[PDB]
Amino acid sequence: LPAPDDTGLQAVLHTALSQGAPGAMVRVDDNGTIHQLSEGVADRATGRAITTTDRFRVGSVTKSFSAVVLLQLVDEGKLDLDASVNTYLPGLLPDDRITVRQVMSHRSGLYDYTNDMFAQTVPGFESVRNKVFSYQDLITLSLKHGVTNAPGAAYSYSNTNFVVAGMLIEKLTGHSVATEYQNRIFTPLNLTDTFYVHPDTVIPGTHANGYLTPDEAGGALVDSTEQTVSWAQSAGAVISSTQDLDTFFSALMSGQLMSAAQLAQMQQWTTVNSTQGYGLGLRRRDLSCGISVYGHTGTVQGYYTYAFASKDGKRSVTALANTSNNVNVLNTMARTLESAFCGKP
Ligand SMILES: C[C@@H](NC(=O)CCCC[C@H](NC(=O)C[NH3+])C(=O)[O-])C(=O)O
Repeated sequence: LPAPDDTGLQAVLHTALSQGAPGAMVRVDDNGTIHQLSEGVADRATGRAITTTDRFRVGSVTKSFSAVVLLQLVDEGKLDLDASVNTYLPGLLPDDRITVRQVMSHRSGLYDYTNDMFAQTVPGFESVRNKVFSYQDLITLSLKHGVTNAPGAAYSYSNTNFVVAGMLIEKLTGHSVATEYQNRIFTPLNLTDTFYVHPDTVIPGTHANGYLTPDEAGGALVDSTEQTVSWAQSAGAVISSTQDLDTFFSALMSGQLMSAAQLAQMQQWTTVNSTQGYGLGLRRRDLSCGISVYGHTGTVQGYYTYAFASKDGKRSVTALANTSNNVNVLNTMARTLESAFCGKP
C-alpha cells in the first residue's frame, strides 16, 4: 500500500470543521504503525478538545457486528443463509420467501421505517430519543408499508433488515444481542472501549458529544449525545472507539472472526453504486487509486463514522466527525479513506 498521507488527513479534518463539524478525528493502524489526528471539540459548549480515544456512537457499523454474530451461527450449524426468515421467526414477514441472505444484503424489499421517523431531522430525533421499542415494534412499523421490491431483486438499504438480524440472533441463541456481541466479539478481541448498553442513554467513559445539524441552514446545533438508539438496536446502537473499530475490521478481514467460507459469503458483493458494493452487513468502497476497502459507515444523530480496512486487514482506518445531517461534512470525511489508503497525490 502507499504511505498514509497525514498532511492530507489534517486537511480533511480542517475542512470538516469549516463545514460545521465541531470536532473530527481519524486513526490509522498501518500494519503496526499508528497514525492519529484530531481537530476541534468533543463538547462545543465546554470547549473540551476531541481526541482519537473519545468514545462515540458508531451507528450502522453495528450492522457488521450483527452480521459477524449471524455468520458464526451459520458456522455452528444454527442458521442457513438461504432459509426463509419466517422459518426461524414464524409469522414475522408477510412473504415466507424472504431469506436471511436477502435481509443481510438489503435485497429483501423491507421498507425502512426510519424514513418515516426522520422526515424532519430534529423533531424526529426529539420523538425517538427517549423511546424504548421492542424489535417487533420496529418490524410492525416497517410492515405498515408494502415491500418496495420482490425478494432478492434490488438493493435497497433498510435498517429493518438489521432489526430482523437482532431478532434472529436473540431467537436462535436465547441470549440478548449485548451478550452475544460481548462473548463473540468484544471479549475475544479485547475491545475495551466497545459497548452495547441499549436502552441506556449514557455513553460510558470519556466521549465525544454528538451535535445534530438542524434542517434549517444556519440553525443552532442540537446536542444529540444521550439517546436510547432504541429505534436501531442491532442496526445501529454500538458504542466504540477508533482503536477498537480498527481492531474489529482488521480481525474480520484477516480471517479471525468466522470460517473462511463464511467470510467469503460476507464478501459476495451486491452493487450499490459504480464505486460501492454491499455484502452481508459489510460495505466495499472503491478508492480513486484502484484500491478497494471493506467495512462500514455509520450516521446516528450527531455522529458520522467511516471504519474500513484493506482486504487482508493489515491497514485499518476509523474516522469520526461529531455532527450529522450535514452532507458537506459526510462527503469530506470520506476523503480520510483516500488519504489513508491512497496516500499523497
Ligand atoms: C442506519 C443508521 N442510521 C440511520 O438510519 C440514521 C437516519 C437518521 C439520521 C439523521 N438524518 C435525518 O434525520 C434526515 N432527516 C442524521 O443525519 O442524523 C443506524 O441506524 O445506525
